[PDB]
Amino acid sequence: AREFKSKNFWKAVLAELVGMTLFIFLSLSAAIGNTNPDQEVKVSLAFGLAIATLAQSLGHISGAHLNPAVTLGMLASCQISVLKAVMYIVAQMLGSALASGIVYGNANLGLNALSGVTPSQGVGIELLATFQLVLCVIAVTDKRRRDVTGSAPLAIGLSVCLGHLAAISYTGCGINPARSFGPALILNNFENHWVYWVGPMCGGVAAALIYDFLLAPK
Amino acid sequence: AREFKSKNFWKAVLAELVGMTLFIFLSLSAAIGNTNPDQEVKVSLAFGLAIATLAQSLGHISGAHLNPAVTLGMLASCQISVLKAVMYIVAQMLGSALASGIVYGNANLGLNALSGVTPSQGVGIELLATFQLVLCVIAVTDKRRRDVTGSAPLAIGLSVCLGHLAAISYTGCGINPARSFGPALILNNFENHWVYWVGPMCGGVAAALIYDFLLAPK
Amino acid sequence: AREFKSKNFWKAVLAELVGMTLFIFLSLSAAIGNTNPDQEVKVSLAFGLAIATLAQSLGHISGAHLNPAVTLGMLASCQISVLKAVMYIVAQMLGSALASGIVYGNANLGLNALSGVTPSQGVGIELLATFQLVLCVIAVTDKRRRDVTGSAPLAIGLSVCLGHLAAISYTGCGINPARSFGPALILNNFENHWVYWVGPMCGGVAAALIYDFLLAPK
Amino acid sequence: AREFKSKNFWKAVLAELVGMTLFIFLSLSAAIGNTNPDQEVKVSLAFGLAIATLAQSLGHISGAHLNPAVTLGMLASCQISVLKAVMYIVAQMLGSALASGIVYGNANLGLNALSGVTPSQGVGIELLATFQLVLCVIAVTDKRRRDVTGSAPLAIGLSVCLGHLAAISYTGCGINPARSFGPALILNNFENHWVYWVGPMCGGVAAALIYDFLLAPK
Repeated sequence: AREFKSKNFWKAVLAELVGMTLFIFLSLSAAIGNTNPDQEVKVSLAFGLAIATLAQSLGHISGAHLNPAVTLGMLASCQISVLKAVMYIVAQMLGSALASGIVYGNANLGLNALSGVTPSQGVGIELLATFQLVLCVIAVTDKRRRDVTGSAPLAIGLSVCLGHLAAISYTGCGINPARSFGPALILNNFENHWVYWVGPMCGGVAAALIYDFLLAPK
Repeated sequence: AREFKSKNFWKAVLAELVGMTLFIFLSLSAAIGNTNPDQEVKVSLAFGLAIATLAQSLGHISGAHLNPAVTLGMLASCQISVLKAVMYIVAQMLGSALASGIVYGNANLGLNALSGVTPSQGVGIELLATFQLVLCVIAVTDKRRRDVTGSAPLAIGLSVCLGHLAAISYTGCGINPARSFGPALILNNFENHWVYWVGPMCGGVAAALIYDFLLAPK
Repeated sequence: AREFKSKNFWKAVLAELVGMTLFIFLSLSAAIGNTNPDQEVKVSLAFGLAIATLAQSLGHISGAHLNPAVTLGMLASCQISVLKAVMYIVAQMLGSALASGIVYGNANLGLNALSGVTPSQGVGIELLATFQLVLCVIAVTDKRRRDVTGSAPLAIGLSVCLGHLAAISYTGCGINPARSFGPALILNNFENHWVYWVGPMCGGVAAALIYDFLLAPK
Repeated sequence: AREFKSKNFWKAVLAELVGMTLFIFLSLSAAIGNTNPDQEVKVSLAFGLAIATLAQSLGHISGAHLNPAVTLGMLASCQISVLKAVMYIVAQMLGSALASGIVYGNANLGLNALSGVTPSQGVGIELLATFQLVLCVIAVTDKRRRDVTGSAPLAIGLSVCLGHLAAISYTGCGINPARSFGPALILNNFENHWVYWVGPMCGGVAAALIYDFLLAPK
């Protein structure tokens, strides 16, 4: 039964849309909330617990990538088809834009922005902070392992939290191109937006290649 | 042995009363503690760790719903009888009113209240923030799964924490009609109280229908 | 081989001494650190992560009670001998006094003290905040269960954290008579000290009786 | 196949280099971020979640020691060869120096420094705060156990977090000689640096001896 014609495939695409819409609605709500060094841990926790909770809730349905950089890492890791990667990323961008429009209707941590770093510094920070996330996703979901006895969704969520703690005061922490894209589109502010695509996507592919080709090869 | 006449049933109802009384006593104690943007993470953590701990302690006895919206989601998911849902919700409301009376004897995060949102905005925020909670409960307790290797009680507690991080600065975060009801009754302040019933109950039913009828169908 | 003459017994007593000394050294170091509403989450986390870590490290050797109220609950639950309970509590008091003397050599959260509550209010707060802890310990270690798939040490540590979030602004949060005793002895300040014995010990026994005689009977 | 000539050995050494570089890049980024009592929980969480995430990601490849004191404890515990300990520590020092150079290019929590304690007090604080970490690593990875049902990487990360909560306001919390070494080398400031070697290494060896020779003997 071909993937494009398969009920399970489109349920998985729907889970990604649903999960992304909730991820961005909840996280942006925390980030805009009710200045910005005070919010850093709260926001970091909100994004990380949002991913932990939605991956626990949907991961068995779609994988709960909720992140084009995770999806691209899985594609580079040959774990998903090109069709799945395209549809997941479309669903992620749509869900993020939908959530952003709800939450919103500059200023705060909703919109990723560089803070005291240049664009090329921001690209490197986003790359390393996404690299560690996609490395964790790939490693903790590696079907060869028998030693992942705790919660894989929680490990991924806490890696999202970690990426925020590291990057939020420099780039606002995107590590997720669809998460950056939603508020950019809604606010019609694409300043430095390419940083939040180039960095995370290179980091996600780099994580798949380093895990799979060097560290724990097939 | 009919449910109404069953010892295990009434032990489960008692666990819900006991667990709800402790959940609200401990969480309200943290929320009233010893202004309100400073408390947000502390309160969010207190409610989430309270649910994580009591679900770990009682979940094998009653399911540790401790939440009419979770109970209604389980009923919509056909996992509990109508009799169980009624008695659980009565036990939850009673436990919350009892705890509230102990803790108390406006002002703070004890009493859910709208803050800078309209009632219909508050209903939508409560709905989405409860939806993600009941989706997590239903998904993480789904008996078909074999992949929930970590702590299901902790996942649910962290989802409670997440719901607070998202909603607390807008609605005070109810996501739990009995949790809202206790302080409302004790303080005799039912202003906007219907928000904290309509939102969470619709969210809980919506979560059961979306999980069970669309995403991971039977 | 009689318990008093058994090598495993005295290794377990030694684990309790060692674990208690580290628990109090690390937690008091955080609590005295470098005013007190600002510290509440930090201190709450330090005590809870200290118990989570030491129970993960020693729980298979002694049970890692590290708490006379847990030990008394286990005795009321008929899971340890009277001899073990006595020696554990002596080891816990000694370890706490030793650690306190190291850390120290009023003022702060090192010494449990009532803050804006009467002694009888403090007894009830300590009782409920210990009750939920010992209920969690007993429930999560219940050998009949097969559903505790996550970390039992982490669940207990997070319950310790929860008890702090609830009680710290009222009583300083003892929920552990040996933890209260060390700084009291070192500071020679036993004001209201009986609160921190009566409350937690009644709570621990109450938790064993309610779990074992009512909720999940043998 | 001799260890020095083995592909798996050098993949493990590479994992340590990679994991250490990410651990220090991410943690130092959080610690320098964007004064120092405000940062304590954020920094404590960043270091602990960094270890939790990288140990979850790499632990099956190298053990994810990421810490000369853990490596020396494993050597004292006879779980790794002398060759492995040397190469791991070289890889850890190199990765930390590399990351430090990236992040940096006094002042803050990047560079471990004594704060209101003497060098010999700092040595004892570093020793106890490392002791509890290496005790946790050794205990939670003990292959004889069957009761470690949760996440071992998360337990170790939370122990790292705990060590920070205890030690950060006194020594900046090294508990990891390569983590101290990187910023010292990059900033060319080795003031009190021996504290951050002597304390943690003695603590790590002490943890192996106490676990293995006293508490849970072979």
